[PDB]
Amino acid sequence: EGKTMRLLRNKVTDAEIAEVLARWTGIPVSRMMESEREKLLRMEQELHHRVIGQNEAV
Amino acid sequence: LKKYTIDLTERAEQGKLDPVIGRDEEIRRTIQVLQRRTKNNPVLIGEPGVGKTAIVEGLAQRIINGEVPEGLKGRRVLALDMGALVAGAKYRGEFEERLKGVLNDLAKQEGNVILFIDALHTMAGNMLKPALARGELHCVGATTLDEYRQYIEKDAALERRFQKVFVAEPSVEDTIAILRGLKERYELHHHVQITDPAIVAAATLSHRYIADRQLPDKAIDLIDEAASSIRMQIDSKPEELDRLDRRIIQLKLEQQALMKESDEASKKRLDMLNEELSDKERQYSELEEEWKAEKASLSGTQTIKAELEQAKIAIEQARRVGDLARMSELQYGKIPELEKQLEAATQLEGKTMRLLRNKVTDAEIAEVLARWTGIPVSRMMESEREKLLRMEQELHHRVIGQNEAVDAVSNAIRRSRAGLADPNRPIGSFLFLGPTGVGKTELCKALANFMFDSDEAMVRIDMSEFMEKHSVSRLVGAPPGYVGYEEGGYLTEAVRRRPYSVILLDAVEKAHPDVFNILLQVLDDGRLTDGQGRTVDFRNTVVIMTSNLGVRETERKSIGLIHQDNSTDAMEEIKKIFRPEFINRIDEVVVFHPLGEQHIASIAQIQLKRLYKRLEERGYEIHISDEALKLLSENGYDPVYGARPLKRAIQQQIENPLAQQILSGELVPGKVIRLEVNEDRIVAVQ
Repeated sequence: EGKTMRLLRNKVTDAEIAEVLARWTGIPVSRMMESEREKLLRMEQELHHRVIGQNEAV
Repeated sequence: LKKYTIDLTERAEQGKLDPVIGRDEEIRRTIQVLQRRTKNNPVLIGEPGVGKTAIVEGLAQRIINGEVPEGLKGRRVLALDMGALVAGAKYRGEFEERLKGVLNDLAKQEGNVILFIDALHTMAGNMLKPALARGELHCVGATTLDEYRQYIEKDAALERRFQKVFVAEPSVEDTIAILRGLKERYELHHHVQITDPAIVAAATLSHRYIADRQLPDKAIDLIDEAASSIRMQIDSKPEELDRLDRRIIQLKLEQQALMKESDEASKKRLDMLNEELSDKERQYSELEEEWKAEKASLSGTQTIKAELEQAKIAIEQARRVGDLARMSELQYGKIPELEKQLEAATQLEGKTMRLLRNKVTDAEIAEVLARWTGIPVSRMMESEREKLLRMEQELHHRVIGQNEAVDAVSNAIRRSRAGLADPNRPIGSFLFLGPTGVGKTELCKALANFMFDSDEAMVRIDMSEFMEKHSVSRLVGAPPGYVGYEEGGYLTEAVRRRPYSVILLDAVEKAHPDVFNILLQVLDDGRLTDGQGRTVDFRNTVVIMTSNLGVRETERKSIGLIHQDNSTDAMEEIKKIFRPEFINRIDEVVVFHPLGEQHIASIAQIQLKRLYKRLEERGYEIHISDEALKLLSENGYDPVYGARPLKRAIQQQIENPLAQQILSGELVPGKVIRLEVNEDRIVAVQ
């Protein structure tokens, strides 16, 4: 199974456990795989869409 | 009378009774109450566990030992058995058939029978009244304090009849006497022995610590559970026996692995395995032979235990019924022979018993108790004076800094626990000056963890906390008899976990002089009459009182300069603002200071120890320089609060950029980080 099991992996990891818990509690699961810094570096402007200005507040 | 009532002449005559010890006051009060012409149904205020049924067993030892007075002799006392009265009831209503038949024959008996109701509070209620009120019978009762208070006072003829007797739980040496009087049944029933300091330490320490359970009840739990532990583990085979048993069963299975062979010349090596098998079988046979030798000592002492209890029961029944030749026959004759070879049997266990230990000492009590409670046994092996003189060492294990606080506060605690103040005071009469966040809560956790054994033990009071005059009514909750029996007092919660407390009475000077008088009643008398009026013992409470008067000059006078200067010129302000009575109350004046330069570096690296472990789990190791942590320090050193924007400037100045640099991909894990030295904004470099 180390050689010919290309598609399926029968052994388990901790990332599956964190994904089942993330589907449970309703926390966003996409903090790791989805690009977090691409929207987190523009949190200022995403707030500027409705709360514009206030540089020290953000 | 017969089929559903039982004469206590033959129950006390049969001797179903445990031995009793010196129960004078309650039994003589029972006599004089039972000689009243009416209300001669005495009710004993108490709970079982003081031995009220055993006090009745001892009044039956004063009937059957003849020690009752002229009033209560000749009376033929028959006990009701409701557990016998349930017999013969199939269709609905035959228990009260046989119960009112008991009212028939105890109605015709007309005073001959005193009744004893085992568990009086079984005895319904409208139908127990007319027979006693006409006078058709004669009884005695017993019940719980709270059950009694909800029992007599309301109804007219019920408080006419049922009667109060003070029966209580004894002091130290009397429970010691009860365990001495019961080590007959303990030793001669439990295959154990009992010495005197086990009884004294049991009744004494059980008297002192647990104010919950009963005496000698919890000592009966100790002798009963632990004595059966000694009997049970004596029944077990010793330790070298089953060490060798595991080794011989592994060696026999390996010999079976050696006998089944395919290649002969490689697998016929097992000769040395066979001679080692023979040697270990010889040693195991000799050790289990020693176990049977101790079982031979226990065989002879077992049958002489049986004939021993038969012999002292024989001499006591010889005292009772009175055969002439049998009394002197046993007195000079059979029983001192069994005393002498009883001593030879104690030497038989004194020379045969090597592996198994027949005698019970305090160490097996420390086994059963050390697996009862779970508090560390070293804390009982600690004394007070040793953890007073060696307090600086373990205070310098966890907490860094505060030298004159540990030494001078340690002088106040050595004086306080030594008794060098007024013993009508609380424990620590302190006065602390300094800012917040330098370790006051950490000092409460450290002292709480050392002498109080908890990382959970502190409640703190700033004077703006103050839950009000109504709030003492809030911790009593509803008055008793209203809604809220589900919770009642949260006193039960915050005092469920901590009966003591370490309290951080912040800003004592900024409070009102009424808090100089309420807190004067705190420092004096070792107890405070609170806002409700009752008072609770502060003598088991360290009254740590902190303050924030002189912040800036204390934040300066920390490095290089002596700190007695800051203490004494602080007392130049304390003498003006206080009365000299408060200066008389506290022993010394301690002022906390923000730490020195290398110790500020210790503060910042300890606040970064969370980053060392949070990151060493994820795979990052910082080796932060003193200069990057120094830019954390002097970019954190705002003279407003002290070290409180220092965490704000560490986590905000580096760690939010370090979360952007670690979480963006600039810092690759598995590599050692050194927080380097660039421009004043700090950027981590791989």
